[PDB]
Amino acid sequence: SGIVVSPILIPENQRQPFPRDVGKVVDSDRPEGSKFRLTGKGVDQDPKGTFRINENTGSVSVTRTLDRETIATYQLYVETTDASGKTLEGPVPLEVIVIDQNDNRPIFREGPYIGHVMEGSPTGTTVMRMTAFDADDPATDNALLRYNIRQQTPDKPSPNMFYIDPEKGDIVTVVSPALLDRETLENPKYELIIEAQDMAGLDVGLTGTATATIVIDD
Repeated sequence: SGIVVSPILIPENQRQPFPRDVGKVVDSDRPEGSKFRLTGKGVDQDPKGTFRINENTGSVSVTRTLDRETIATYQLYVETTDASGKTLEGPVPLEVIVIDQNDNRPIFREGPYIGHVMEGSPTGTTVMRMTAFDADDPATDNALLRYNIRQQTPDKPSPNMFYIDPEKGDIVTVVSPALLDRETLENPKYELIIEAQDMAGLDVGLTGTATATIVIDD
C-alpha cells in the first residue's frame, strides 16, 4: 500500500484567506514515526512556500493566490521519511495544475480515490462515492452533474464489475457475489475512469474525469 497521489487542480485567483487545502497524499500503511515530505517548484524551490504538506496527515495546502499566466503547473514530489529524515517510500511525482478561471469543467477534488470491497459481497454493495465540485457550496445543484464509469481495466471477468449511480456518484458492485473472489480474479485491483458531466446550467456539456482503484479484498 504505497504512496498514492492524484493531480491537484487549483483554480487561479483563489481569494483570501489562506492557506487552503487543495489535495492529499495517501499512504495508509505508513509506519509509526513516519512523516510526509513535499518538495519541488513552489515548495523548497522558487516560488518557495507556495505549497505545504501536513507531515502527519498528508494534506496539501496552497498558501497564496495563483495566477495561471505566471505559472500554469508545478511539479511536486512527495516521500515518507523516518523521524531522523531517512526516506521510506522514495519520491513520487505529484502535479499541481492551475486551472483557468474561465475553465468551469467539473473537478473531483477528494482524490486519490481508493475503494475496497470484500470478496463475496452482495450485488449492490456500495464501494465508495465520487462526486465532482463541492456540494453544500453555492449550489453545485445548477450543473445537474451526472456520473458514468468511462472505463474499467482489466475488462475481465466482466467488463462492468461496478456501476456508478448517475446522480449520487455511489459506486456499487453489480456482479454476483460469486464473481468477487481474489483467487479467480486475474487481477483483483480495478482501475476505473469516472466522468462527471454538467447536464444543465450555463456550463452544460462540460466534463471532467478522475481515476479510482477498487481492490477486491480478503
